[PDB]
Amino acid sequence: PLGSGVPKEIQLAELREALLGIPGVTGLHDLHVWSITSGKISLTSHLVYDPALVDAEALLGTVKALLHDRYEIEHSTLQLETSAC
Amino acid sequence: EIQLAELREALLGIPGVTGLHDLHVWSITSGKISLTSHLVYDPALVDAEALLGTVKALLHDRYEIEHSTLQLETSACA
Ligand SMILES: [Zn+2]
Ligand SMILES: [Zn+2]
Ligand SMILES: [Zn+2]
Ligand SMILES: [Zn+2]
Ligand SMILES: [Zn+2]
Repeated sequence: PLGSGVPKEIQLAELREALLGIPGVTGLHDLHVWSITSGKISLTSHLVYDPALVDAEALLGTVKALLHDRYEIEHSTLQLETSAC
Repeated sequence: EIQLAELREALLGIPGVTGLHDLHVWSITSGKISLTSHLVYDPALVDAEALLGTVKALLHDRYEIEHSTLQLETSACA
């Protein structure tokens, strides 16, 4: 849903909602989405989660699946934390 | 570039796989690589769904193949 070419801020807005919509996720900041080559899209982000609701390793698996299966993102780096920076 | 001989060995090297035929590997000009194949397996040794998962992982993680169609069968085609 980010399409070919430079991702728009309104497509990133929908990507933010998708990540914030995952059970256990409380927060989201320092989102980076860019294209290195034609087609390939990379993502880095900080994710704030409730450790009482979801396990870190489990949440990481759920986010990787969403980013890969929906957005076709192979190359991602996600910092999971219990409180925002 | 993919070595098909080495790809065949990799698939035949998976525990439970007894046979391999009708292998198709081709590239569209965007670079994306597709694969179709018939895979003969021993149902006493491995579960179909489990084997399918193992083959998809190999094709994705080693060969960067997203687009694949694999026919799992307990005996080879005539
Ligand atoms: Zn940043
Ligand atoms: Zn992939
Ligand atoms: Zn942070
Ligand atoms: Zn054929
Ligand atoms: Zn066959």
